[PDB]
Amino acid sequence: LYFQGHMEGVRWAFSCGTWLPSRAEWLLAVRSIQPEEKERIGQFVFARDAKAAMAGRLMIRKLVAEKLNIPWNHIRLQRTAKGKPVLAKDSSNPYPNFNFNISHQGDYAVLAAEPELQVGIDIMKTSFPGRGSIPEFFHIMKRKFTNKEWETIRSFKDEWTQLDMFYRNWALKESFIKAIGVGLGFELQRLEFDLSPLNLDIGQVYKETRLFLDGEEEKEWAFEESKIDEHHFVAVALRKQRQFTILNFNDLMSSAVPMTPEDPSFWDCFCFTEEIPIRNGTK
Ligand SMILES: [Br-]
Ligand SMILES: [Br-]
Ligand SMILES: [Br-]
Ligand SMILES: [Br-]
Ligand SMILES: [Br-]
Ligand SMILES: [Br-]
Ligand SMILES: [Br-]
Ligand SMILES: [Br-]
Ligand SMILES: [Br-]
Repeated sequence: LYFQGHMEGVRWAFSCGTWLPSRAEWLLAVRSIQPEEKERIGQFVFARDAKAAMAGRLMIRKLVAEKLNIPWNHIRLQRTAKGKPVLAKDSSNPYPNFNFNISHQGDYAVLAAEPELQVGIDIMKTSFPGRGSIPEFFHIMKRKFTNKEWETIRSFKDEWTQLDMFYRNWALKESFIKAIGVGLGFELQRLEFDLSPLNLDIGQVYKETRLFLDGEEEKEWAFEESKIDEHHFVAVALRKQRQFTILNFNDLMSSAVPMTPEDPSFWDCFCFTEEIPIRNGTK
């Protein structure tokens, strides 16, 4: 009809864990986001958490700028009372059902967006418990997975593969929870995932896992599963192609423009994990 591209699904990842901006680059990223968002970033204690939060902010603005063609300096993002980032309804937007979601853990921040399908995303890093054993960890987490889920988790011989499968199952549940907006009080026991296939190759995307909610198959929901590296798993939930693209900082800054003057108090104000011994959690 018009001489115009059409938005498709977006699947982006950014390794904030390996991102080492110069001072100028960090302070420019800080200028390029909304003031109240910069304020949130300033609240973080550790550099790695600020970096991850920043990444998510830049990916969203990049998404909106480049896929909805809203000038960067005109993008108006907001948060639900529950805290979820959303695009202002006052549009410049031909996609009513446009939506996005973001997540971060370990070394990665990730974004999923869709023109029409409702979307949720969660990423998790497999790592050995900060305190206690793996069986002790499964016991703490026991109430959140069903009998069939646990049998599948424990079906493997080594506890690492079990821990890996556990994190996968947990990322699936969070992807759904984040898609529907229910948050913290939602009983995970109500979600039962049938994980297929049992083993995932790094980089590839799988779409065979099914969800049963309150004992009935949710046929209107699909789930895309990707191991982005050997230790990070991403689940994207979708209600009615898909490989993640890893971006760098230049990519995040492609449509960026400063919105606030440079603020040097956003330098030297964060802790770094190199100055502490990593213990009991990851801190
Ligand atoms: Br893209
Ligand atoms: Br922002
Ligand atoms: Br979000
Ligand atoms: Br998250
Ligand atoms: Br969310
Ligand atoms: Br692809
Ligand atoms: Br980078
Ligand atoms: Br300015
Ligand atoms: Br850090």
